[PDB]
Amino acid sequence: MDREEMIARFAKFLRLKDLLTVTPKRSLAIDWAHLNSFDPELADELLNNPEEAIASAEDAIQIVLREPPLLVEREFKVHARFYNLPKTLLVKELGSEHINKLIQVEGIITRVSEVKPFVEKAVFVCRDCGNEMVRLQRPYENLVKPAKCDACGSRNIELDVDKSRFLNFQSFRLQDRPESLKGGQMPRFVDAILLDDLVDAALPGDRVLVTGVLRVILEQREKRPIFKKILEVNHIEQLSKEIEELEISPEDEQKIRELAKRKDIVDAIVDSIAPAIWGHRIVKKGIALALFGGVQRTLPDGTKLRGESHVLLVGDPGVAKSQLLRYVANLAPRAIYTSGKSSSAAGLTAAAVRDEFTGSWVLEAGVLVLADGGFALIDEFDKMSDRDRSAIHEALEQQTISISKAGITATLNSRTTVIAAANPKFGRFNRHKSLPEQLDLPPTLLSRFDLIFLLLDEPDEKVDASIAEHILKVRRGEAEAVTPKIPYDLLKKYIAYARKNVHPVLSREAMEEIKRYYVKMRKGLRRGDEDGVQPIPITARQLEALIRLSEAHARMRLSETVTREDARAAIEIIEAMMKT
Amino acid sequence: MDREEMIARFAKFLINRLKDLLTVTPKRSLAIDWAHLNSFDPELADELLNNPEEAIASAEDAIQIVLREPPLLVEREFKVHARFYNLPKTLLVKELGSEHINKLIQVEGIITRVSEVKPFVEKAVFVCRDCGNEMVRLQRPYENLVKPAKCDACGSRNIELDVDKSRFLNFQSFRLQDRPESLKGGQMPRFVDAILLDDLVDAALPGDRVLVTGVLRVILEQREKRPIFKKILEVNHIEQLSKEIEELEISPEDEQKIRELAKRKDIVDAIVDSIAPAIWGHRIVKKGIALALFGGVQRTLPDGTKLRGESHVLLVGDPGVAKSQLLRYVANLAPRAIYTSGKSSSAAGLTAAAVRDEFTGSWVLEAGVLVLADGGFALIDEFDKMSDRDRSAIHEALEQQTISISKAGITATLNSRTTVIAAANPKFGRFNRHKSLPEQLDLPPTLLSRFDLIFLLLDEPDEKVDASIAEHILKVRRGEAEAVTPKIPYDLLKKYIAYARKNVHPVLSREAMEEIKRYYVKMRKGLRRGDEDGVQPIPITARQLEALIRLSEAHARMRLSETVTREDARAAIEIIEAMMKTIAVDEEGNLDVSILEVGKSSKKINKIEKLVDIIKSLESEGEFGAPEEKVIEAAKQAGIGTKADIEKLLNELKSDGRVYEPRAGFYRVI
Repeated sequence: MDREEMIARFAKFLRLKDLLTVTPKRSLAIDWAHLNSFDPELADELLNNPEEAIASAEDAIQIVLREPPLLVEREFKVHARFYNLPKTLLVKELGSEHINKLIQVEGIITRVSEVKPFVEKAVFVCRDCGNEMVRLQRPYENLVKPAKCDACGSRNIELDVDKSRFLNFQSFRLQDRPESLKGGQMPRFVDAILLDDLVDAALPGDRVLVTGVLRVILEQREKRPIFKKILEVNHIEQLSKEIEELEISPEDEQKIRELAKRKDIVDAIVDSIAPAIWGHRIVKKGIALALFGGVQRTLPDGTKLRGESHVLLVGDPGVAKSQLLRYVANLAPRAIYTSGKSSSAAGLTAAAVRDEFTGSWVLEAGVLVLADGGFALIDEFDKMSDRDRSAIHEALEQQTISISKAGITATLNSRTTVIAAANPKFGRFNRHKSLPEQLDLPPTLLSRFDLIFLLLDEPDEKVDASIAEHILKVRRGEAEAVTPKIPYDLLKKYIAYARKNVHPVLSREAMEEIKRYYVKMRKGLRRGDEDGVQPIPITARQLEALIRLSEAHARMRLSETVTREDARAAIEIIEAMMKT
Repeated sequence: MDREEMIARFAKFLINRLKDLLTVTPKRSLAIDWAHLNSFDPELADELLNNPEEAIASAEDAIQIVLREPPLLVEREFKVHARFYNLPKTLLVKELGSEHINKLIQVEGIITRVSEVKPFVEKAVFVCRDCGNEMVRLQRPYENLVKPAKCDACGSRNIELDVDKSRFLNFQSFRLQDRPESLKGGQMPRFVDAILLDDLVDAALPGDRVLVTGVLRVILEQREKRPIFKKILEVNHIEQLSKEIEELEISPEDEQKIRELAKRKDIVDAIVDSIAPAIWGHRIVKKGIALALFGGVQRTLPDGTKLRGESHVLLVGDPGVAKSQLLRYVANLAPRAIYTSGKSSSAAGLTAAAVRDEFTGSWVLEAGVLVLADGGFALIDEFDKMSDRDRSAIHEALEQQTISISKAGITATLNSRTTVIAAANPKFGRFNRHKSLPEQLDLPPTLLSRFDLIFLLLDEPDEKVDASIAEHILKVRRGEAEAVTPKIPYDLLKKYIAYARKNVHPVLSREAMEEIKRYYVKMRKGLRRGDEDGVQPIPITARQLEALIRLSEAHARMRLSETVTREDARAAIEIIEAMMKTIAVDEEGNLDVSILEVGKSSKKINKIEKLVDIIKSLESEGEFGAPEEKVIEAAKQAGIGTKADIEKLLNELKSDGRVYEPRAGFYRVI
């Protein structure tokens, strides 16, 4: 417990190879498993007494930096970071028992603050006498002012910024991942604070594995409710992909046996949606190709390929905007239900907020930024925010949201295949009017969507009958109309596993079938469709929507190669987006 | 009392109760019972109720003395729930008084507010740097700034607190209100704020009935001052038994209800008994509200699939003196109902919202009438009168069965499952058949299509047929059977609703499903036509087909759970056909007026008016482009509308935001 000898016990341990390559850097990542082999009581003292043990670990770096084998320039700016800990907490695992204890909480960053300076050493001088007082203010403490002078006792003791040392400060809200943790309970957020060497280490909207010490802030008058769970961050690093992705290792032998059946294409379509719908089969294929997205390969020399197929499901509010966005959100991973109009200031994209405890322009990440690899099935896309409309074009052509706001100039990567759907602005639209003019969406925005399906309550005889027969039998509870072929938990593991391992590559026979379709759609039908200023039916951007659906149909097969019949399945669904 | 007297008595009785608590050290509680302690010593059970301040603390030390013995020296389970789960008397919020202060009592009710889990500062030590005086000052939850002015050794003023030396426990503030199920008519519910502590916080959210037990404390009253009205109930034992105290009830009249249900006209007898016989003039309109008192079948399915069976009846365009307001007081016979208007006189409103509290500075989440009345009904006297913030959450509360409150930052998403039988007065003094339901109401058109049944009552204008039947059944009704003639009582009919909603679960047959499928497909072709440059209006939408099965499942609940529901499916579709004969019947069964503010012919004529406006919107023939005098001649010649009809559509485009007007005589498209 004595810190005069604790630096000597740390000298036997000092993680030594990491210090030689990070001696220009300002942080030393020390693994606790290396410390657990040397002394298990010392590694347990990090979690029990985190205030003084890290300070002795900060001291012991400077001892081996001034050692006769390892003498360097004396650098007191050495952060004693500890990445690994033998316990990882949960959404609501933070409590009063972990106050002043080194804990590890995983989550996502929802809100962040701007780059602000903090008064670490708060030098206070007086106006009447001039007492050169010094007081080190902690970053985990509330903003405090000294009452009287130590010499005469006056109210003129103020903080001068010339003789006061500063330290880089940033605060971020650690609202953890809502992946049905703690039984699907309401997520609780614990705001953290970043240090000088840990500032700008992570953007709002990434999966982060961050440790820290939970401390309290006096805020109110009552002793029980004056507490702010502020996590003094010791080390921040990205979350590993193994905890992020789903464990499909019990579901590995079932999905390979599904490739033995020749009906694997039709199996992952009627089970991706509920069987109680019994309608929009070509749109059921469109939502199935949207989940199994194309390959997100990186083109060389600084470029990227879009492997996301955004399906526009706009149409009549009677059939569309009804249960098509809810069954997919429970099946697809990282899918968050969001409406176009919301009480949140962010909404769809990442909209900045000016209100803080400091007052700087904070950045609140939207649902498209919190869905890295997810599916933001946006409902009511017509009544979107006007501030979100300036950044919704960049999120669908680059999967990035550049906010360019005050204090935060870094972009926010979306990486979210959105399935948007909207009411018409006029109501009860038809094909007699043009499609992108009669909606709230601009015509340049509807070209970003790869598939535009139309849904309407048609008065046809069999279409009214097939809904009337199927909605009545699903109320009675027959298994032929309710139970799908494959279980919903099996298909939910089939989506996350197919995107990780297998990747469709182009073949020679598959590209030849696209040559016969492209030249046929614009030999005379090009001149017939346009009037000189009218847009072209199929362009080079429309070809990117076709080869994405070609790899989407092969991802359901997981055969790793595309064929002529596989590309032919992508032909008829592209033609359905043009005709309807 | 003595110190070791209650410690030796509690250690003799309690052992097997501490052996199960030793297996789970993080629980640190025990499910004590009043009947178990009174069987060993009756004086020990009465001593804890009269003084729970220090007797329960010595009893918690008695469990620690059993854990610190020579044979059993396990240093676990220091804290224990000394408050027993079973109690001899269970007090209520309405029967609460000042005679039970500083004592152990059990309060039953529902939770309305819930604060965030924050750390509570307890046993705050204070050590100075210049003097170094070791002294601890106990701080309570209601106390504020409990610190000395100077040290006891040298009188130092720079005293610092030690967070590591002090104890930090969990804290949560909750408000317990009266339950609306046991609350009868003409009752004012009182609210009482409680405090949740470590190993008891985050027990229940707002919108559900939860039981509370513990010591009832009060704020400190200084000398020569006014009496402090602040009272805090320190809940210690965490138990959920308030649902079995109110909802779980034995019905001995179920054997007599089998004789009444075996006869004929049982559905018509319950409709005449649940409504006042003085209010007359509507039979099929009152039958829809009587069928809405019994719910349907709500079963779970895979992948989050569910179907609500709560039919919401909403009436708009009613008269000034309407019998539906008097029937709204008779609509409270259903269980778990709350008779409150749309203006809830609070910051939360009908839905759940975050309201600032003055007792606790932390942010809490309140619950409205749509959350606290889950599993029952919620009658609204003024459905049109509502806040704009409450209207943004009403579209998801009645559709997704959840309030989805996420503005507080915690994203609680309280459940909103209440069969709302509401009514809304019109904005004008009189109602007309020319105006639609969305134009004659302040609410949006999305809330009108969600209602399964929509009725509109109106009397006859001529006094030869109206006044000869109105005052004839009301003048002789004074002191006679014409005002009230219930064959069964209101409390007897409410007892049969609990046995049918919880135990009875009917299902329709294939012949009953064929009656609803053929009738929906026959009317779809009777009103089908071809719309020029537009879409034809559908007679019955697919969302309305799910409400036709909800009216069939409600009538099957009173049919003694018959498998062949063909007898009740005919009256269920006929009740929806009577609502569709007047409402959503603009062009020919046009359901576009229910799903949207503009109808099918109202949007086709506006699209025909757009052809006469966008053809010259850029060419400024008059004061601006598309002049109103030129567009009226273009619309009258093309058959869009007359001069008075285009003037009603010119101002409708300015209100909806389609076409504005810079000056008089010129209307430009926005």
